Amino acid sequence: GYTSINGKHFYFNTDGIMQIGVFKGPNGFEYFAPANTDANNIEGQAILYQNKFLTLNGKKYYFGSDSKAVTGLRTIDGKKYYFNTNTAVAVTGWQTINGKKYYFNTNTSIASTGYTIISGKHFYFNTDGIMQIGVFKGPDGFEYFAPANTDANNIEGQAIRYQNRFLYLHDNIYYFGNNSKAATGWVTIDGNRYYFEPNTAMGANGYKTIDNKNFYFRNGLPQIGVFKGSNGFEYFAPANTDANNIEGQAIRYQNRFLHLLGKIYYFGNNSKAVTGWQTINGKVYYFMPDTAMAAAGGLFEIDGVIYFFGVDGVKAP
Repeated sequence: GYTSINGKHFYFNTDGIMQIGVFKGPNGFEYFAPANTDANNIEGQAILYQNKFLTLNGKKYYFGSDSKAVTGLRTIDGKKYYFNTNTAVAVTGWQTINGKKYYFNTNTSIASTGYTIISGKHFYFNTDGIMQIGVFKGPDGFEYFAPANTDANNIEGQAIRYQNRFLYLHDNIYYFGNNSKAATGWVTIDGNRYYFEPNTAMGANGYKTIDNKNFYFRNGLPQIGVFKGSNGFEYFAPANTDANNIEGQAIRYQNRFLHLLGKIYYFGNNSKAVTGWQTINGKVYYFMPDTAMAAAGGLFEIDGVIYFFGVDGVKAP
């Protein structure tokens, strides 16, 4: 093979016959440049191919900074290239590399990415080209790209007909319609108005504001209780409670109590629930920092010292 004899570059095949072109070595594939090419080089010698682009009667490859034959998955000038990593020809198509199933276009040798329809089956890939298991956006909506053998069992990475049922994956919550596609926005599913991230079908969790109105969701659904906000603790009430709001819609609620489901709170003028020791009506209350829920029903340890409260939360001294 790459056997230098008398200060040259002698390459021989399996039976040992001279070779002409670009052949493999301890450094890599090098061009046996004719005479002359660089610094008066001999015939069939390899020396310098510094930072250019090579072609050999059909095959091609890109060269990098170190003058040596660079190979692998690349992204030069915003352009991705993948020429045979350890050979002169080309390797594309599915390639399970270290657990990750990458795919490479058989035409342009570029790591196909995003919602791509391969062989009549549309998979999904991130910007790194890695196979992204999960629920991602398509021209027709969000398709669940499930593991191997699922719905009328399939292959790992192929969307499946996932109809009229919720997806838990895992903390993430979704819901698919009849069209097998995920739901987005405000969706009454079995009587219950949900809301799904238009950007990721993610059933919304946490504090939210939509069309000038605040809601505190959890698992797609707006929640009913006193939860924290951008301005502190607000009451996210049922529909109709005040100014005919909708369920779990924060509401103006100033200077007054509310008994909500075996918990109790105080709201002030601003319409936020209070926190820490507080004397209302000449009755001492302590409402938890992180809950606003009054301490009641009994013994509570507060700042290292324990207090007994009544069912109504008033500290019995």
